[PDB]
Amino acid sequence: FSRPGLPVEYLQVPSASMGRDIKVQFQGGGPHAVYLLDGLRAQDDYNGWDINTPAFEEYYQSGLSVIMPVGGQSSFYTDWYQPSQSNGQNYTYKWETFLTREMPAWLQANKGVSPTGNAAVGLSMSGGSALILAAYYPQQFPYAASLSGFLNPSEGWWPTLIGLAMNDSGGYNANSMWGPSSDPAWKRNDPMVQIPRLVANNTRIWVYSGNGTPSDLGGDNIPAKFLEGLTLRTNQTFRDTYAADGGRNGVFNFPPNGTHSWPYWNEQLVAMKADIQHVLNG
Repeated sequence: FSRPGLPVEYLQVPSASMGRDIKVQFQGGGPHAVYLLDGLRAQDDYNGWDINTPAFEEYYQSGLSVIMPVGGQSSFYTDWYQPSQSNGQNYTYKWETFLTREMPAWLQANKGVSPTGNAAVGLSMSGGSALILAAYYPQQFPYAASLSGFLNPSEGWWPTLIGLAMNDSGGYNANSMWGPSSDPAWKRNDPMVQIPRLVANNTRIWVYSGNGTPSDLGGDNIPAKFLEGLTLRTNQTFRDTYAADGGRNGVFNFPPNGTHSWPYWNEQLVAMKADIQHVLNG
């Protein structure tokens, strides 16, 4: 429940690549849009942003549309190698294809939403996704925000931790997604590795990380709050590497009282609104 009178819609958008309809929550308001990507435990009824935050209310009459894709638990909003090998998934996740081709084509044709000049905003699994979308689709996403994202997924223990978190969230298999940790797909989808693309594209990036407890990150099966701490440290390394590589269009927010939780992710979504407005609409 939120503010009465919001013109929020839900849509059924066919995905040819996944052979099914993808539900999408939507609020109009302008030709450019904020894509609000969900976390590891994404449900099939509503996007976590609508469940847990007043995102639609906060961006109402902002001059921006809001797009909340629904579904894709543990998908990393990526195109997988194969159907998840364990939990009986009967198709291959193709969420990069959906977000960069199928969905923007549908929204353009039916509503006049621009496929270019948008923002991607993600958290947990989709924080990295948002930066990867900006790295490889800069005309679509000149703005990307990562809130408690896993920003060096190919490094050290990260492939192991991501595998653990995915198995704990619906029994999904990281091997089916990007292959063994040595597979090129891990580095392809590693924001840290792709920093020079973000720099050369002049992507406007907004990067947040909390720390500690409680956590909505997922990966609760990982012991000793290790994921919560490693997430922060890798985000801090990302800030430093971005600067060292010539990056000059980023904001890095690591407040010591911040948590990896919907209340802080919403606080950041509100805080970045003026930032997004100035970048996408002038």
